[PDB]
Amino acid sequence: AHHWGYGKHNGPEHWHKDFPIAKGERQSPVDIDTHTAKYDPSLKPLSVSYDQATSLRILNNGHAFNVEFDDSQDKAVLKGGPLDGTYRLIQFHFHWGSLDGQGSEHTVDKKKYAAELHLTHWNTKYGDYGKAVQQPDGLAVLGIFLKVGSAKPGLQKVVDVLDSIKTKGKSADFTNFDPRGLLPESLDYWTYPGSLTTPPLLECVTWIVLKEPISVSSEQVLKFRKLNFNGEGEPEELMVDNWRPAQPLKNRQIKASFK
Ligand SMILES: NS(=O)(=O)c1nc2ccccc2s1
Ligand SMILES: NS(=O)(=O)c1nc2ccccc2s1
Ligand SMILES: [Zn+2]
Repeated sequence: AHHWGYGKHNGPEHWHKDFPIAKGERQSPVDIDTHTAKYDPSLKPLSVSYDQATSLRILNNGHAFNVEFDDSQDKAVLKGGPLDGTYRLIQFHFHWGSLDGQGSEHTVDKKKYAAELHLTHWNTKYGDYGKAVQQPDGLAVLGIFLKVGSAKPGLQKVVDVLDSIKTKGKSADFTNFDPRGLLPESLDYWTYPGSLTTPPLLECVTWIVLKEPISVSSEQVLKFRKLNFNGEGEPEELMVDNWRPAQPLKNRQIKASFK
């Protein structure tokens, strides 16, 4: 069974042994070289339609925590931008560091942010998520950088429930959470074709990475770092540095929605 992680013996540099696509042609994350990314006037504004989002549950899955949504019909969806069709929000999660100077998966001119939020959506033309991940245009992940400064008010409900899901396999009710409270002001973005950043590392993602980071407080991110990778009663391994480093860009272009 799966025994990959972010530890000293099963981290990203080992993943290729069980998931050979780890060395593939469209792996994520990547460094976004802002001077090489080209403005594409053909890109549209993103349409983030989360007014009818139905959050359900929050789960510590042993590598991050997922806030899960009802994706049994079109409620919270992502459209426009580089996308054709409609992508349904299934979950969001974060990647973060042991200290503020690392944690993001994507980097910007080699800068690492303290954390990165991933809002994961699947293309409804494929009927279910499991079918969508088998397709090159199956998923759209909206990535948002976190820097440490002022608190993010809309994040606080998330951080206050974390004490109740400290260890792997724990979950809690998490209804009526509004993910619009996690967005920055601007929806300017970069986009490129990539992959899932944890196993199975499938090359099924259109990445949309917002240029504007959100600000969270030191106290908020410190609470992320109190989570555990381990299960209940097991030796404590703090859930920190659950990020994959930048992968080779290979034959890919990163496009900018903005001049
Ligand atoms: N999936 S993996 O990163 O290749 C992996 N690494 C390790 C290390 C020790 C025991 C089992 C596994 S499975
Ligand atoms: N970190 S991510 O690319 O957004 C992502 N990776 C995976 C892997 C397995 C299942 C869901 C997701 S969502
Ligand atoms: Zn992620």
